[PDB]
Amino acid sequence: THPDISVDVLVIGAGPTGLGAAKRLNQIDGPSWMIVDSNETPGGLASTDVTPEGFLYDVGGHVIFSHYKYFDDCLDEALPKEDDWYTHQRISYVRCQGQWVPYPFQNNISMLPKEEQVKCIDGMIDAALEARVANTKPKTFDEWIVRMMGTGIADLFMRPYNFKVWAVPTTKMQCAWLGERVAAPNLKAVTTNVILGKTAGNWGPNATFRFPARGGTGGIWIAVANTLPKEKTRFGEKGKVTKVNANNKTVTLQDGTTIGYKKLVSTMAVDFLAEAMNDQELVGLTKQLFYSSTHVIGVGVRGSRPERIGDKCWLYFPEDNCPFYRATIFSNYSPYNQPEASKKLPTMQLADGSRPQSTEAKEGPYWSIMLEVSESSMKPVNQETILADCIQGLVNTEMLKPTDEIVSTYHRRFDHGYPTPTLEREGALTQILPKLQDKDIWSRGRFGSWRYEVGNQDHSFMLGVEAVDNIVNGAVELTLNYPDFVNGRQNTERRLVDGAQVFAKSKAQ
Amino acid sequence: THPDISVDVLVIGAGPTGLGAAKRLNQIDGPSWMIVDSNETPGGLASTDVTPEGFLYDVGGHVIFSHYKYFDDCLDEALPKEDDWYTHQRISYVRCQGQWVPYPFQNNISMLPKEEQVKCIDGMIDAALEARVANTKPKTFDEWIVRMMGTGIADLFMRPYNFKVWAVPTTKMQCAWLGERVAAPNLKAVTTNVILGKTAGNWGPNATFRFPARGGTGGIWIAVANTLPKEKTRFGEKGKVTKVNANNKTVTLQDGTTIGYKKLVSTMAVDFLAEAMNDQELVGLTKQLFYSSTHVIGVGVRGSRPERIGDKCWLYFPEDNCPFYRATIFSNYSPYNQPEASKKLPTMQLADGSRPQSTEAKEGPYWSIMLEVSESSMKPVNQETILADCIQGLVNTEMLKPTDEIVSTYHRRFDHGYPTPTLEREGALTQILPKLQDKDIWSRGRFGSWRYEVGNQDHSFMLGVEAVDNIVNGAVELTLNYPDFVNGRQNTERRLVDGAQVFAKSKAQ
Amino acid sequence: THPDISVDVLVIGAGPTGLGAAKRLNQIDGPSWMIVDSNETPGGLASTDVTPEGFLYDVGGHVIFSHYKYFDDCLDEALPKEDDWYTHQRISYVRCQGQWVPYPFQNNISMLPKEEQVKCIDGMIDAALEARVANTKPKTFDEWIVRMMGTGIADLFMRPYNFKVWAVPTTKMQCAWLGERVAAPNLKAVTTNVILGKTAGNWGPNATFRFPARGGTGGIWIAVANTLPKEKTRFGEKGKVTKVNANNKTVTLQDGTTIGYKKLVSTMAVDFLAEAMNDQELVGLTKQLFYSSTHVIGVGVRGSRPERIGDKCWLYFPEDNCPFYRATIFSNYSPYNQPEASKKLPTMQLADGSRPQSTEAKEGPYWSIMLEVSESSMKPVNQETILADCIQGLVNTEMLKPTDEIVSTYHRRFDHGYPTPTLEREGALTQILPKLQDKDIWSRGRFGSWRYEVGNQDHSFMLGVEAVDNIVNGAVELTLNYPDFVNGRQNTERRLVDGAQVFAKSKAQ
Amino acid sequence: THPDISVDVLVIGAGPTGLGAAKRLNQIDGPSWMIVDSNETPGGLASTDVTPEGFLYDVGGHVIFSHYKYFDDCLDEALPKEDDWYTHQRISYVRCQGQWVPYPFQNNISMLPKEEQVKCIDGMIDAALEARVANTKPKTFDEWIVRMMGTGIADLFMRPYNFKVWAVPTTKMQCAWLGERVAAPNLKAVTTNVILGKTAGNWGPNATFRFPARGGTGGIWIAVANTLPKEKTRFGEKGKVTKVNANNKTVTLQDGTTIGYKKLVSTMAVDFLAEAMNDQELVGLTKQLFYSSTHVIGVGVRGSRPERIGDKCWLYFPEDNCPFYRATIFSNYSPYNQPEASKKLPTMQLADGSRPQSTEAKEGPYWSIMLEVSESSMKPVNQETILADCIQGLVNTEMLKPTDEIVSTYHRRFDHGYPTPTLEREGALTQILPKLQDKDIWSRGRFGSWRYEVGNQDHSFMLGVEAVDNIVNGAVELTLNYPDFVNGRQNTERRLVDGAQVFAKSKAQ
Ligand SMILES: [Cl-]
Ligand SMILES: [Cl-]
Ligand SMILES: [Cl-]
Ligand SMILES: [Cl-]
Repeated sequence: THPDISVDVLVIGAGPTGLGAAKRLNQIDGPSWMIVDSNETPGGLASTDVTPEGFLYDVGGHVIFSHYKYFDDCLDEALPKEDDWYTHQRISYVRCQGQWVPYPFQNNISMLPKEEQVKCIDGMIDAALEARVANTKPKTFDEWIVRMMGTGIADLFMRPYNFKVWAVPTTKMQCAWLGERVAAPNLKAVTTNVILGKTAGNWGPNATFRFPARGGTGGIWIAVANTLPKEKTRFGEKGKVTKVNANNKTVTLQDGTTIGYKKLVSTMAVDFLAEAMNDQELVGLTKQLFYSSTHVIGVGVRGSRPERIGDKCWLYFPEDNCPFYRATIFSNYSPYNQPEASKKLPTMQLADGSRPQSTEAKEGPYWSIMLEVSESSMKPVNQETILADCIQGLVNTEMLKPTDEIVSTYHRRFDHGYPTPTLEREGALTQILPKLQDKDIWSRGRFGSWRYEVGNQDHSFMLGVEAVDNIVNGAVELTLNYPDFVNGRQNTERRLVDGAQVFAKSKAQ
Repeated sequence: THPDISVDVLVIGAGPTGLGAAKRLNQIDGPSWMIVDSNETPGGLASTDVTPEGFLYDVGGHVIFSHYKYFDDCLDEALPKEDDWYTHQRISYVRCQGQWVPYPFQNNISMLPKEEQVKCIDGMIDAALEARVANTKPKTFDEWIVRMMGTGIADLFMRPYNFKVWAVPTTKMQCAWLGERVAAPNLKAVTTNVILGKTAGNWGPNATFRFPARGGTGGIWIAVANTLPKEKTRFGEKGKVTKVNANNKTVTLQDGTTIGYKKLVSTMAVDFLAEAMNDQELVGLTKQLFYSSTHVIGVGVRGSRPERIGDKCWLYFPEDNCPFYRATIFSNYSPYNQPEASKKLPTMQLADGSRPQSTEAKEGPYWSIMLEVSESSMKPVNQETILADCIQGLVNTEMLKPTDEIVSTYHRRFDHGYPTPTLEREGALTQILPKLQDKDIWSRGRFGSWRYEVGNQDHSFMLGVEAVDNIVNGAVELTLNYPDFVNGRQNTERRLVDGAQVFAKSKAQ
Repeated sequence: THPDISVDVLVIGAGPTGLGAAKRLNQIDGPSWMIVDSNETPGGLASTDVTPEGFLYDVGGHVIFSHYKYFDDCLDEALPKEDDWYTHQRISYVRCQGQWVPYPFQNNISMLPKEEQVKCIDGMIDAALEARVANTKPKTFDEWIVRMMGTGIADLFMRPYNFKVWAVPTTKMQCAWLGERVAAPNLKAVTTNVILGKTAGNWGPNATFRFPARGGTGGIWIAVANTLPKEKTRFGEKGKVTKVNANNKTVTLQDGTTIGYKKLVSTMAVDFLAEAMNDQELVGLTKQLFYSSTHVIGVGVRGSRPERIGDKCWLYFPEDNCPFYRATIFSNYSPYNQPEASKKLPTMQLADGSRPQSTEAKEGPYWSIMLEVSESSMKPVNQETILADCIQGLVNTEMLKPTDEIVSTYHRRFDHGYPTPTLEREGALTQILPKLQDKDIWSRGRFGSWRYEVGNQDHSFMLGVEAVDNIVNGAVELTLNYPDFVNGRQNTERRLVDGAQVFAKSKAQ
Repeated sequence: THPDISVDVLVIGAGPTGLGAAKRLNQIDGPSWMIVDSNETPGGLASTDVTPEGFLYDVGGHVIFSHYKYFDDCLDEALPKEDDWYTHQRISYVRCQGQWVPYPFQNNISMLPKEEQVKCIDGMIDAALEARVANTKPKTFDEWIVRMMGTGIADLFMRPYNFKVWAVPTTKMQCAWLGERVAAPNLKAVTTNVILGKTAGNWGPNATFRFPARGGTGGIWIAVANTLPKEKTRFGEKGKVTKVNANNKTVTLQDGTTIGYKKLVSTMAVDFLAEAMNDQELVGLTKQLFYSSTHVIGVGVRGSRPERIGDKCWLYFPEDNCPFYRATIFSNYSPYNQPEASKKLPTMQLADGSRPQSTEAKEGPYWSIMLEVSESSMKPVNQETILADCIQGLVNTEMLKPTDEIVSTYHRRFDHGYPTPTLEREGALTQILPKLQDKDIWSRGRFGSWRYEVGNQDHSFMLGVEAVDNIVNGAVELTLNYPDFVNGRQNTERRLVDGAQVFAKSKAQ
């Protein structure tokens, strides 16, 4: 008894990873393939939401910066017109003691009060002298910090902030992931800037970036999926996978439709995957992994963009006068993230939480803020108060004046938000992934392969591409196994049009 | 006016590199392609010669050990029968003061005289204490040695030997190439073995290897080429390339035949390539590169294999009592490298270089030795005395008794022998290679891309494979740009039968 | 009501320290003075005992080596004849696994079995690499060892031996005292000797020494005291101090005699001193100090000196096959330490502990051995079995053959044997000593000032001298406060005849 | 034929050293003794001069701070009245780029311009990282500096200043003398003060000091000598030593008087001593020593003490806009160093070097400045222009306004000023001193024993004391042989009234 549908390569999930697989499969045009997703709209965590008032809110204000030329080719193909994109310079600060400290914090001590300046440069002189002599290697995130930064910067910013975002103490996670995330402060450069009162905030791959004019990031993946053959897609309740039988290589959908495959590329959360396989063993293994939930909070406000805010992009909040670890001036990314000035909206409340003087609709214009709050078994949150708490914090930090008029509110909780790089991670992955591989299953993605080091949109897209390239042309999966390798180079070899296609075209003629 | 022949991808040279290109082109079966070589017999430097007496002699006694599963697949395909191959354990020693010191030398100080033992462990204690504190990096080969080994091992073996083989002083070459060539001695392990009088010679990828039963290594590449479509090859005076016009992408052969190409894979020496292009600039660049010539000397001798020699494979000779830097007991690799016992041969001379007592042709059996002597502008040799000199050295080292009967002699000089890893190398390559790339020319191979780190047979084969995989499927050329990456891992992803081929068969059916 | 006797400077105790005080007082001939001791025979711990059979036994076989020229002057004065002294070369070994390892142990690894050789040179390479980089300081004896020697030499000899002698673990004592006691092994020198199989045993101030012909060391201090004016001494039950009243500066003897003083030099144990003062506070302070008791065991044996023993002086026994930590071939120091060959003595028992064949007395000659066994609250001993145990150990170590005839036995327990350099020591001394100083009381000596670093006979003698020189001419007490200073130099300034005397005798005439 | 005079101990020179010898000789009252000097007024380099206008000028503005309680006793005895002494807090600065940098310079980088601040903290971070790893020792003064300070502070202040004072480059002197002279900057403390803009100038034994009310320092040694028995002194042309016959221990004075001695204490310059002995050998040895001459310049000026100067004591001048290396506000030490306000004096010239408008005698009050200029064969000076040059420099540094009225000028050149701690010094001393010792000659003092480390007034006094204490009571000469020992402790043992005298007094009664 055959299955209803049979293909060479089946792709579960239409996030950036699944779509990466589809794109290369479609470019190659060899093996038969199909892609499914439980949602009518492709995009996954990189999709966009909208309030009844007309305010767009991503899942933490995503920003596009690419390590791969192939990733660029697909974006250019889906959104080829100049006015589809905005190019921005990164403006980021850290809130510490009534001060905006330029990112990255550890490179701009010259912007702290004199007292803290002293405590930071002292712990940093200590660390520099020991690091001159050490020959072992840091084993925890906390160790890495102390050795690279000093106990001063650690107690002032690093320790408190990272718990506020990762939802676990720095002592409980590894330090092999931060190659391109955490800057390592140079003693000379930092004290030279303290003496001269200068800043240095060009560090990182974030320095410059771009953002889609309309639809947010979610609009990118809708455009990208539109380049695929409709008949090879299956999005919605009709494409929801509820069972995976690795032994006879068949998938069962929600409606009972069965699909047979030779190779499986699964981009759903690995822990859900194991559950869908009824594989008691893999379940016991996945439960050894750790993740944190993400609360996204959106606030629409009336008025021209205050100068107290200016051209700021995103901001970190280590202190405990607010529940969120970051805030984004979303309205700065594109004028289409919020209604036009001519649209009339009523005031729901003032920043201080009281009612408005007038229950009528008035003109704008408007600007928008979005916040993020982390949660775990080590850091619970109260959903029915988190929204109000976030607004209070906006006042306590002077983001909003108590009299500022709030026009729109937004709150959503994403269960799987961050793949936590705990100490136990690699212990579980080096078992889980190979075991799945032996069943011809390539589990890839942010929660497919569970590796933050390489868990951005471009990374995920390429995890899908390379998985397919591995199944078809026997390419090595560099992104999955060698983060530091891909992240440290310009990946310019693989293109949306390779020689294989050019030589096929010149043949057909 | 069109060219006589036109193909998508043209491959110049049928050495291991050229044949690697052909093999993957043929496996993919997409773009049109052709391969040419100036010699009727494919194999290049990995080919075999024969004396009128029936003695086989490689080009320095080559040995097969593979980093790539794909390389294995092709070898298994060409020589699929068990009795086509012999598997050997590496037996190698170094001649120092009437002693056979187990390879690698620096790990077996426990086998030197007491006096030298002391001078070696002293310089090695010094180096170990400084290396505990250094934070810079060695810039020359000589520095690397002193830092990793000590001044004792350097003056006793490293310095004198390396000049004897590389044909230039250690102070004039870099140290980025030796990752898998030069062992780094551990202080504890070495002194622990000096106290206990033990050996340690398992180090390196040479430990175990295999060798073809018939035809030497040259037989492998003849078998491999036989798997290609004859009509797509052109070997002999008819396939010799005498002109390359990069501007209009045409090659001109010896007979005047012209070939047009879209992509060019050239495996000939890069300096000859530049000359064939009449590109004055590239010529001036190539001349900045450095290489050494190789003299191969073969000696056939009568008698059962002496016990003074036993199951020895190859031997290094640092001292100055002989001109050669290495010697191979070729007759140990396969019984088919020399005549059978029943064959009758006359004696040409005795080891001491005097006439034999009998000129009459007698039976055997026989064994065989081959030697290597390096040459450069920094180390000239006398061709008309080198043969005699080599034999004398065989006596001075007690390899041959002065009365041993010599049945066959062999001598040949290969101009391009070693690609010298000088200090100036990367300065020239980072210009030459990219400039050729801009003309759609992939120059690859031992003297195609000129990188010893990755200049073995398997390496070369894969430089050709990956070049093609780059032109067609946009794969990254890992071997060419990341020697330490490929050399440190098991490259098991790329096979002779990939999914693209598996799927295409199940589709035809 | 005046005291029966009144002097400027009173000296309690006629040990080497007390006698040092007396000697300088007598040389200066200024202030009035008197010296008392509870024993008819002066000498203290440096006195000698005798068995009814005619065997001399010191208190652990003392050996004379001087840091001070002044100490030499007094010895030359008391024993001026060439034949009063024997000069010896130090012959010392350590018993480890059926081997005699030349002193010092850590400098002669070349004399251990091959297996232990490896374990010792490994821990020593580790230590040498860390010591290259450390910048802190060792805080315990155990730390000092590990850092200077390695964990190999520590577990094999250092740790077990030191507990066997000090009667407390190495982890519970400081490391400021070992400057001239514990050798610091040089990595180069030690491995150079392991390769060549050489020894190095010239280290220390013990290398060469002398020993008195008659009476043992006790004979020296009897001769020295004989140079003092009899009327200023008071030795015996008549000189025993039973009460010290610091407030009104009076001492009360056993017979009720009272002595008044201006300055007091007390050489008795500081803890007994505090008790004699009825000073509740000082008592509580002294009890914070730590000491170990010493068991001295003497064995006289018949026969010419075996060659298994030869010219050996003293030997250390780290292993647990015997209770003693050291043994001395006392009969080697002087022919007068035991009876002459012509003396007839009966056999008491054989080494194996069995009855003798005959009771009748027979000639000699004889040789002698003395042993030392430590005791503390951390290491109890059984007095009524220790003698037998010691003999058994002499058999287990092959010092005596089970059939060797024992002629004389000796056993005595000295309560205050070693001033233990615990971690708490300096904490108590820096309080006790100054508090006594404020009452014009100079407490000096092995148990007077309780500092092993400077607790040899010459040290003690000079503690007395310098105390008097401090009271009279305001000299600094270098020996008491700066052990490393005096021990590292040739103290040649102070003589038995200073300019004062030579200038006063040229005055009279 | 006997000498005219005979004593046990003869002391040549009545400087602080000679007088120290006399004082202890007189206190002991044993051996006979006598002290001679070529000058009617005792004091040596520690004496005071006076201008016809009534201005006192020392030999570089001397300042009293004591390491020895014995030194205090003698000063208290000679000047026992409270109002004989003034107690001062040290106020010292360094002139660098129109800035007064608090002493010590290296500890107050926080007071330099921003540009120099950076160059100093950079070289200091380098040095701190290397010093973390070094295990050798600095061999030259220059090395010591670079290692302890950095190349920044070295080029800015250390190198140029030290040549200006020592009269030789820093590369030509040793670094064993600076223990209590040159501060070693702590990286943390210095950057902590740069961030906070604080100062730290409590370092050194100079922090607090005292100064005699009248007569300058010269008044101290006149008072001290007045405590000696006149008949045992011989000061003036009658006490000038012109010949020393070590062989028959006799000294010949200027008038022909001969003195016989048993022990000789010579405080004159060791090179002059050798000359007076006619000892060709010692002469050749002394000439291997190095010294620099000192020019003292005194300037008296009219007016109330400007505020531009305030309570400043002494100031260093590294820059090249003036010839002097230091300046002292002598009028701040005591109101008796210059005339009273009521005294009338004519103006000799204005600071700018031009005539005054008035050849007229007017009132005061007045203040005083004295300068020091070094000279050697490596740094010549022009005597007939140095006075003018010094005044010009006072203007260029803004010490004096060009219009300031000069009332008194003073200039004198002292040939032997500084005992240069060259590299060759200890090579010569370890020969010269012992050779003299073998002739019963204690050569002590600034130029007697030639050791700057211990060349202050208190040091010199004690060199004399200890020399006598050595000759008489056999005390060790700690000061002469162990600078770091005496300088690092409180020498409280030796008093002007020792027990020998207390006991001798209670006996006479
Ligand atoms: Cl690949
Ligand atoms: Cl074969
Ligand atoms: Cl690739
Ligand atoms: Cl002394």
